[PDB]
Amino acid sequence: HMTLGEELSRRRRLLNSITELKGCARLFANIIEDEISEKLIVNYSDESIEDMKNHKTYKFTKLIQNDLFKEDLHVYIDFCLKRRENFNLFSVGSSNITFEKLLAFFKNNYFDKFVITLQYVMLSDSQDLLSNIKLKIEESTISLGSTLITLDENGIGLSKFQFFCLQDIEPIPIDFYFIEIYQPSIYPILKRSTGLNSPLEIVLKKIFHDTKSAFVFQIDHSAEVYDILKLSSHLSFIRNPK
Repeated sequence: HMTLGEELSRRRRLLNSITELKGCARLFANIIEDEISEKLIVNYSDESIEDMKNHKTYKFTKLIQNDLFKEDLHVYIDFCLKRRENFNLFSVGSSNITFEKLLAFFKNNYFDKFVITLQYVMLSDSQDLLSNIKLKIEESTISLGSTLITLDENGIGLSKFQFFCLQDIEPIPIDFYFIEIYQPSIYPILKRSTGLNSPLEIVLKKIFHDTKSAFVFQIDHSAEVYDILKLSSHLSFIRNPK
């Protein structure tokens, strides 16, 4: 001990931890400039969007050009896994966009590094999508009483991935929640939950509290594009856990 690259990594890790503590949710504007409107003027220099038809200036963590996981999101996914911190990824779109790609992404990039559990429910304001659903809110985590598999084998999509590290004496696994929100109907419940009543609000509130958040927003030629942009501004305030 120790090499420069080892000394440098110690360095970045510490930078990164300091950075996270006082940080917020990561926002990824997935752009379809091909189908996007002149009502929305984009900027890559500031990583920003304007809504000429609303006067707003939406700032994002990063803006993407036009398979997402291999190309753009892999950095965030690998980041969280290496730091062994529970995290999530919301796919908010107006129409249905990913999941099959996400599985393939995992199946071929972390297979030799982790054993990966999957549970996958549909949750309405509830069907087990893997049946050949119970749900308990625990301090540690949301646990679904859904049927569980290994990868090797008005609602929202909720998939839980548990990552069990191969070369490790760390019993506790890493939780990754992938959430699909395609019905615009669900946008006001997402807004509400950030700041009892609703199984959806109860679950989302729990996710925002005890896991690290990131959202990818689809910018289609959709009717509810402005409502997605506006939503991203509410969620921008989602602070990371501690």
